Amino acid sequence: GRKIVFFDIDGTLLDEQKQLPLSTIEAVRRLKQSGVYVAIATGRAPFMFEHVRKQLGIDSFVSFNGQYVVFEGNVLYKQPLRREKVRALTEEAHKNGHPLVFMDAEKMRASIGDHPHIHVSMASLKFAHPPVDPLYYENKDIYQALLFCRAEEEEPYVRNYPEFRFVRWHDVSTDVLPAGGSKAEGIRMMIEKLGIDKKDVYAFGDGLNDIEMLSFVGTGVAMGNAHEEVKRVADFVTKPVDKEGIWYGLKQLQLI
Repeated sequence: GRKIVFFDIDGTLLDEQKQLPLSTIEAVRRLKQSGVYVAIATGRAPFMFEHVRKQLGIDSFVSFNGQYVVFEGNVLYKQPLRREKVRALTEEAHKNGHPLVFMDAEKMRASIGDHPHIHVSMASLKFAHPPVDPLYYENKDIYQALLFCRAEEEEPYVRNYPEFRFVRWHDVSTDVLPAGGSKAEGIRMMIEKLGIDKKDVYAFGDGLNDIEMLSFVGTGVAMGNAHEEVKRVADFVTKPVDKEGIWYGLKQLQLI
């Protein structure tokens, strides 16, 4: 039956300079005219990789690690954080002078404007300080939050919010994620809607966060310099994104 390939963004579709390789555009091209379905599965927020979708013409994807799945321009599945819990977190973070940034499918908003930790960390991502809206979560679907505090301070948050998971990405900022959910469960929901079968699914990843995915699909492709534990669970290890990794891999796999 029909075959489908899921790509993640960092180190996979985009290179180290965050540019789109010429050979990847070719790859996706050949893949489409060949009848193979192309999609994306990432931990990123939709608005964070809109340019990639526009460039490759991809409108089906698993985002927020499976908490927001879109099939051909439409929302197939969505599981935002529990409103009550986002509030409690906000109020608790506020009491501690720790700011938060709320992310929904379209944008981000800070609970505190012009804050030093948001500036430095967000700038490391090459982003300006998000506009300030302390009550943005009240009538919006918040799929994720950014907690701006040091590690020596996350203890209470981690302790008081077991339904959440914390993954630090900067000295003064950590991702606040939902416990339930995964790219694999997102990838699963889509192949069911597409009538595709596990064995007919392929996936390219680069980070620790892709293990669950590479493990679940019929053919998981790890990449050149991906973490050793990512290659371990992979069914195939291709070259780095820097060396036509997507193209070469798709070739070896006889997909193009």
